[PDB]
Amino acid sequence: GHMHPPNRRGISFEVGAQLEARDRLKNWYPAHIEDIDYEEGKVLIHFKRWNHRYDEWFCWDSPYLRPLE
Repeated sequence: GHMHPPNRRGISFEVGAQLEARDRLKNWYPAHIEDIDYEEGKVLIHFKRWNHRYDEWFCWDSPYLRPLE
């Protein structure tokens, strides 16, 4: 019952792909897609250099994801 990833300009939904995301404190940082959950339509975000215990799942339609550019 996979759902289909959206088509978003400047974002590739692949493991290892780069983008920017806003953390819980509402700051944007560069990030990489660690995993993609086709089941629930989410992506595990790893912020560069962070301890991986701080990785966060984001709905892939999330406004708090955006391209590197």
